[PDB]
Amino acid sequence: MVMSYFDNFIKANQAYVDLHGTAHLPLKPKTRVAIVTCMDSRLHVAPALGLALGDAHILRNAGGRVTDDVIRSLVISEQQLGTSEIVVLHHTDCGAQTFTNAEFTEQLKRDLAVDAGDQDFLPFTDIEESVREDIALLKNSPLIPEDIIISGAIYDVDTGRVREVN
Amino acid sequence: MVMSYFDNFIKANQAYVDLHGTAHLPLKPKTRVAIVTCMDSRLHVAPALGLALGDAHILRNAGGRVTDDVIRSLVISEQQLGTSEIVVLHHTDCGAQTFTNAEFTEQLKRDLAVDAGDQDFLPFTDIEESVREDIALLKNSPLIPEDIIISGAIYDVDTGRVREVN
Ligand SMILES: [Mg+2]
Ligand SMILES: [Mg+2]
Ligand SMILES: [Zn+2]
Ligand SMILES: [Zn+2]
Repeated sequence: MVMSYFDNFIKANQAYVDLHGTAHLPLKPKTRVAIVTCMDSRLHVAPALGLALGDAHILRNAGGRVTDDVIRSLVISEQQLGTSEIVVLHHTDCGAQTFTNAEFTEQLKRDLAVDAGDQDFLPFTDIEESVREDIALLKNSPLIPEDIIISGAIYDVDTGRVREVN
Repeated sequence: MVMSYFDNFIKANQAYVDLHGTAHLPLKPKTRVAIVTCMDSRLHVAPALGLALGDAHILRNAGGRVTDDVIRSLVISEQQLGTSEIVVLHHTDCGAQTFTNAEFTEQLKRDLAVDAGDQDFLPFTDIEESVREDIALLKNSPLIPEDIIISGAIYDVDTGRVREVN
């Protein structure tokens, strides 16, 4: 077997263990916030938002889109883990703006021999509108209560800035 | 006073803008890895694994479980954005250990007056078995090519340590 970047991460983790020492924080996030954002490698959510360890739940998927898994995860965050505020954070230069479902599902048929023509990969073109659509999906879900403040924002991957949309 | 904790994140972000400066990184992660892990507020993935900005996609949900949205997001990460390695990272003291689906269904009747008895919240008991179950869901998906490198691991929230699971 050939080593990969996982082995690099295991080695690098030793330094973090030495800094972290032995210290327990509560399962319930201190700020009562859950953030929904993209997986993008150029977004490190804690320094961008000023999070201390234990401050907020961080949910991440392709595009920061609201899905059944995001709602599942938020109902656990809120009803089991005490959170009561949501931030939907999309970002500039997102991979979701680089394909359409039709073009991507043709590519998958060619490359993987799978027909995913009926599956929605959740692309978008207008970042602000994508944030407003995902906030509406949360507000229309009966699993997300009404006394939950939901904010929308955009992270600029070139500058580090977070700016409100919703 | 501010209206929500989001407003404190916006204020804290000004120091991060000053540090970040203006700098573009590629969409394709430098290490070609996607990490799948839990939303837990006590896991800051970049310092734990030594990631620089731009190094790895980070997918997070409740428990770090493989779902339809995780596969959607990994197919985008791999087939559109060039990753070729996955790390499945669960952790100690996870909220997914604190309920069974029947117990959480009863809690949601109390908390929301909604009946979610048909929905699978994906809890687990044994943490290594939960990593192995998630890796087998990836290996059995025709949407994740057989040549993708997959490893499993557990993060100890009290010590900072990541250890490999086989
Ligand atoms: Mg517009
Ligand atoms: Mg993260
Ligand atoms: Zn993105
Ligand atoms: Zn967890």
